[PDB]
Amino acid sequence: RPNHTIYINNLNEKIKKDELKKSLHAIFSRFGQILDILVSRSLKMRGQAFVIFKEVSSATNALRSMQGFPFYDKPMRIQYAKTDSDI
RNA sequence: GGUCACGCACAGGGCAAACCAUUCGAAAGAGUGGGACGCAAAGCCUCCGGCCUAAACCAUUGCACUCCGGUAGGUAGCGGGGUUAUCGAUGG
Ligand SMILES: [Mg+2]
Repeated sequence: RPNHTIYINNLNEKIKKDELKKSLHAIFSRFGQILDILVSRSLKMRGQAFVIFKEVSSATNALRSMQGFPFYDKPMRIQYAKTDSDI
């Protein structure tokens, strides 16, 4: 189950990539070092984001702490990524 | 001479990238003026394949790391194709 990456669901689709990545970084940087934040705004990737943590514990902390956080109108749904493939 | 090609020329010459100023545009970018990287169609057309932007509208609750909805705008100086044009090596 636990992954270096957390997967954020239910994000506001009307926010630009630039500002969304910027915000997501402000939200999640306080839980630990982030390797990258993946945001695409393609049909398949809309309203979703991948935050990749240096450490699994700091990924687990973010998920536990920030479930359903009011974020640009919508409550963030967070799960672990199903796979990692950061390599 | 005309036509379909072709570009090693010759003649007239033509266009104008980046960057800047300014205007329109949510943006990509486009218009105009200055400016030349280059260009034998770098004249013009978005029918086809790409690439870029993606605000609004419609749709989508979606697990990616190759990129990808519709729609709309852009690129004709990314390519194809269409159509029009100067000269004529001896040039085919
Ligand atoms: Mg950081």
